[PDB]
Amino acid sequence: VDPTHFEKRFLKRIRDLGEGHFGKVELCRYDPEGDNTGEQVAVKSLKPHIADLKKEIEILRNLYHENIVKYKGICTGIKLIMEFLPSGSLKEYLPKNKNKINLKQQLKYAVQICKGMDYLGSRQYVHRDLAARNVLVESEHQVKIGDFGLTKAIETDKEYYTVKDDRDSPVFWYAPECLMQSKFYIASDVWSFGVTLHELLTYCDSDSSPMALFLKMIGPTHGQMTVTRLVNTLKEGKRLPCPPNCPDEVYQLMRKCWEFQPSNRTSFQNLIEGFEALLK
Ligand SMILES: COc1cc2[nH]ncc2cc1-c1[nH]ncc1NC(=O)c1cnn2cccnc12
Repeated sequence: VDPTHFEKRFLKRIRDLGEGHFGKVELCRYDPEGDNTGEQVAVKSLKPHIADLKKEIEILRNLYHENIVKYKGICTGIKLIMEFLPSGSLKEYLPKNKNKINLKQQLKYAVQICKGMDYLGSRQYVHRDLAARNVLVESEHQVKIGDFGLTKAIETDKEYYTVKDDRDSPVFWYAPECLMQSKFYIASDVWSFGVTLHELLTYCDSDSSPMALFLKMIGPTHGQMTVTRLVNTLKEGKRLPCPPNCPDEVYQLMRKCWEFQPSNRTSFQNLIEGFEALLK
């Protein structure tokens, strides 16, 4: 018996956790005894991309970090089995838990996301989808990167992966090089982290989301010209505003994520040092 091979007949669906465009995550109980005593697991499957899910499974199987969701196995068509984190995504958790989470805890979550991302970068991978909706809450003290659906390998001595299909792109979290040439560097993930940090600091408020704020900056009636207008505004040096009640020193670290050139752009190691200095 392979402990990473889950039989479909014992995988009992409890409820949906969330869904994207092509995939969904469900809470299941892996119950081989048939008495509802088995382990609860999160199960990722595609909506009725198969090649892309198989590649994602192999990436997650080889990632081992305290701030990266734990791979548990597969159910072979294929389903990805992972550990279940009851508090859900940061996007759902933060609006309901503002009383429990203060600035100090937000900065500790920030460090933890940087550590998981720095580990991913060390394994030569680029995430391409770093947003609060992809960060999971293990407890009020810990977060983990919880999805690798768009993750791609960066070639040795190369700075980037060349994206062919831009159709599932979160453009309001994307660096200018991603928008203009679909060039994905580890530096492009640092840009997206800065956007995720803005979300975390606003408690993932929908009205102050990166999409809502950029649309107010560029105008919301540009239709197919929207990304072009977003590129123009970023070239002008305009950036997302400072979250209410966010100290200028934290906003300054955020601004360093948004240096136009993917060179004036810092590393995750550099950001960790910044946040730790603010925590002491
Ligand atoms: C990262 O969250 C998601 C990832 C996705 N991919 N496709 C759909 C999709 C949906 C979610 C999602 N949207 N709202 C909550 C969640 N996820 C969880 O509650 C969850 C708990 N443990 N767990 C383990 C692995 C992945 N997800 C989880």
